[PDB]
Amino acid sequence: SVVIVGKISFCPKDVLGHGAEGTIVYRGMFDNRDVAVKRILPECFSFADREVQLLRESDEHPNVIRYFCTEKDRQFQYIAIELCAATLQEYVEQKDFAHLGLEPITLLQQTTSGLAHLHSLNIVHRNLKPHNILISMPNAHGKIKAMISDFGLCKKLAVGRHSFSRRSGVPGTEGWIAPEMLSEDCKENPTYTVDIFSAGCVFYYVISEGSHPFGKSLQRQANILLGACSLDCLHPEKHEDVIARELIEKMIAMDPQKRPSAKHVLKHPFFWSLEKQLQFFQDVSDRIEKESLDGPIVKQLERGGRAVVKMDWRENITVPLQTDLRKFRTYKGGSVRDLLRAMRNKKHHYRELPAEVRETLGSLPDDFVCYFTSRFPHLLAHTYRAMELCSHERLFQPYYFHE
Ligand SMILES: O=S(=O)(Cc1ccccc1)Nc1c(F)cc(Oc2ncccc2-c2ccnc(N[C@@H]3CNC[C@@H](F)C3)n2)c(F)c1F
Repeated sequence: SVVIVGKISFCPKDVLGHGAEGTIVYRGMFDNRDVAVKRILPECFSFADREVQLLRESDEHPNVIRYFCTEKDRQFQYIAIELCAATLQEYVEQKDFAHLGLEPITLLQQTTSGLAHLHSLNIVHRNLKPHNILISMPNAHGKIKAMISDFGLCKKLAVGRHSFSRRSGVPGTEGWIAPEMLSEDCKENPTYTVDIFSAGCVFYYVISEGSHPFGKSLQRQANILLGACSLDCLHPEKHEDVIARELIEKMIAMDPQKRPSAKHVLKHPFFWSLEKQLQFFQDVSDRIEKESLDGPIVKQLERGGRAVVKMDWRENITVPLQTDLRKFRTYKGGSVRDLLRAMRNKKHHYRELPAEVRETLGSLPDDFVCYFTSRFPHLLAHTYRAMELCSHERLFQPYYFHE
């Protein structure tokens, strides 16, 4: 019943899954650890050593599946990796999100961290999808993490090239392949941003709890060539969906040059805590406090500002807050900058507002910054884009990725 091949033992009755072409995965043991064990044809009929070596160079990162050993003795080779709780697919399909909190977001973050590690090593993955993202068993503190796996299509690029030929292997998995991998008329070679495209689809798949930007399975790939995507799950007037839409629409752009790099994605407010959101608002208002209203920065900030502040943002805050501004008023209700100014001031003087004002805002910082983003769902997304003019400044390094 149990099979043994060196330090690797496994029972063939416990099949965890498949890969393709006689690829099979069993539950097993190596050393004294719980592993999953993928069985692959020998190197004669696999040509998998180059890609196992890439797994070797990458697996140090916590969000790249840890790889333990391979053994060759039999007809086959056996690759032992860390035994995991679920694929991301199973997680999205089988698990009640009501009770999970920010956990799905952090799995997206951890996946992006792992992908940024790969790209930093000049490795492109080329086959990212929920089935390929593993979820760890709980650690001693009951925490879990996502890990990139499945290196069968990974390529290391030479140091002078930032692209590879698209005729250079299987395109990937239907439904998750960047359009430049398949499109007929395409004068530009694929790059790292095929992973960002696939990642963008995974993001929506998670936060939509199982839907896909380009439709149901049978039209996905076709809609990808046509660029007919849809993010229906993202309400256009909820702060969190607004922020998520703004990132995902960039990750899945038809133009690969418009897609954010993984390090940019890691910086996006999609991943910011409330505390970090409020701190961004404060740093912005400090930055522009003595900027000319005619200057580039403020001008950029105010374009389209009326929709963001809802014409008169003073008629869109609770009354106890309205009366606290009038004490020393003079606030323009159409100015984004003056909305941020008010926020900065009430934050800075928070330990002094009247009780009813402190209670209408909520606790500093979590409830406080939600008082505003919930009332002006476009404010942060608007401010993030406008303030890219200062992304090169030491002040704004926590918020943007720059060289
Ligand atoms: O990175 S590789 O491609 C390195 C490589 C590079 C080039 C050529 C070949 C290999 N190897 C590589 C890989 F992708 C995936 C592997 O495993 C799997 N495959 C398919 C489906 C699931 C798993 C798996 C893995 C770990 N835990 C669990 N737990 C279960 C999850 N769901 C419910 C419960 F069943 C518990 N399921 C695997 F074992 C590998 F070795």
